[PDB]
Amino acid sequence: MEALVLVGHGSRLPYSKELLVKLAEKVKERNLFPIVEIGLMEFSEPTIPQAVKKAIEQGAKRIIVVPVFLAHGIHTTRDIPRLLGLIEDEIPEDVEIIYREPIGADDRIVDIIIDRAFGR
Amino acid sequence: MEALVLVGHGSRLPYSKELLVKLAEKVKERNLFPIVEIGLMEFSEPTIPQAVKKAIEQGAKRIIVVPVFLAHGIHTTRDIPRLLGLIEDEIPEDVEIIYREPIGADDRIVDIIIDRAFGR
Ligand code: NI
Ligand code: NI
Repeated sequence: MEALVLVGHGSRLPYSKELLVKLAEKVKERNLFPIVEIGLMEFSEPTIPQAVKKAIEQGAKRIIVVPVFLAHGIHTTRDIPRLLGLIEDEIPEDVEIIYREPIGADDRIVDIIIDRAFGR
Repeated sequence: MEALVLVGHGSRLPYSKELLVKLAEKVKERNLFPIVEIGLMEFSEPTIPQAVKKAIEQGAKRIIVVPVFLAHGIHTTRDIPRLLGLIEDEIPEDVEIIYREPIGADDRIVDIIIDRAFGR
């Protein structure tokens, strides 16, 4: 009855969708969620509305939307909550959208940065 | 002799620079680097050229540039390597720039995503 929907920026290059895809597969490997979908905000399919619809059609009533972004910006504060109809201007009927928080300045990010700095 | 320069997208909102700042402070807390600076690609100061110059002025000869981005895109593949003069068409002379890789689909990111999914 819960779905994880991972949402990404999307690009004209393919690396953004590749990332969402690898992440979704990695969370699928962890067996924690009934349903797991990805959506991209601009330029790529699936789109965020499509991903949400797909999760409802598989029978989820609680949709957990996690924005896979480092920081808040225009997309996480306006565009995405719009697309999800959480803010005025698709149609869910009797499900609840749970819009989570971006990655932010997590200690794990600093771990990744130090590794990356040393080429690991 | 080595500097870490963390580079971010930058935004018209403040959250992007806030993130770089928190990250830089967190890597400062770990005492691993002689010198640590941040740069933002668009809309914010310091800029990437400024951050690089600032690191040279403090006496670094090896500048480690880490792009704090989830995925490769136009900025990490063209704009940033341009700004750093790694790519034809930004005044080092006897120092070397070491341009690292973005975060990518790291297992740590999946940890953060699951936490974020549960509102932690
Ligand atoms: Ni954008
Ligand atoms: Ni951009």
